[PDB]
Amino acid sequence: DTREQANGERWDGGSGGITSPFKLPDESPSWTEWRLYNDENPLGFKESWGFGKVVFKRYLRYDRTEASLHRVLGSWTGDSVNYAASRFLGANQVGCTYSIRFRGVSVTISGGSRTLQHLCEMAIRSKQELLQLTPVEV
Amino acid sequence: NDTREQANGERWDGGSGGITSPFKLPDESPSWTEWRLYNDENPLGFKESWGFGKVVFKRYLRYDRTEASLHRVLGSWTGDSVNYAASRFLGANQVGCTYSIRFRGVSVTISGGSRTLQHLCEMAIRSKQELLQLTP
RNA sequence: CGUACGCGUCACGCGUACGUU
RNA sequence: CGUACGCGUCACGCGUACGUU
Repeated sequence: DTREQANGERWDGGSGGITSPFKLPDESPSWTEWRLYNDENPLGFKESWGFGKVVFKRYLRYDRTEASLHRVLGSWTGDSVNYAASRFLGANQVGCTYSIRFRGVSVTISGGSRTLQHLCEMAIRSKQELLQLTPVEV
Repeated sequence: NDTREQANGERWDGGSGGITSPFKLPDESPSWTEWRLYNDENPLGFKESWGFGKVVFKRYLRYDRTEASLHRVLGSWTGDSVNYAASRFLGANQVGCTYSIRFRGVSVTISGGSRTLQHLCEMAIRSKQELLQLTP
């Protein structure tokens, strides 16, 4: 039940009530904008946070600029993630996961809920490194 | 599968086995006896693994968390050792490559198509450095 | 730490099919 | 980009069985 909600949360845009790890709405292109863009470097990246069975996802446009980098880095925070986790974490430990994919490479951070703080430090760092691997241009 | 089985076994070839491996340092897994003993007196080391398609190699290296040791285990593999070892399995067709490492409850897995193998190595080494430097 | 399996879940590669939200 | 099937795999959470290498 909560799993189906977290899945649909990706499309609640502004409104919504289910606590989420993300602080910026999804930006998935319509199928049309997609193929149309693939006639002209990547539109953006995709990422997801999962607290057990409850997985949340986001596709964010990212043009590789400094401004753009700073913007998507605010997609989530340790706080936003910890707060959302408390709402679905029992007195038990469950598998948690953060995963991001860009320019083909995919990074996945994972472990039990007890290490969530560490998952968050690793995830934020992996995120910036993956998004800054030697520019596609050169 | 066979080549997959030789790769699994490579971990235990101890002293050369003729098989091309992405790793440059010999495994250092503790015997079940040495392990029980240590778990009586944080962890002994960490586990990493490289896979090219289903041809997976692995290692467990002792790590104590000192700059000296960090530099040592950081050499268990290089861009060169990985790429070369990969060529002998390339396959001319794209296959799913991978790198995973686990230390202190946290696991990092870098996944990519053979074409992106050069970036995988970049992300993998950075993930490795960072992960091994996490402190409670 | 090493084998094998079970329940749940996640991610990559290859093949393919649908969708002009 | 989305949603799906198929084949091959990285790996995590929970738990069993087996191993004096």
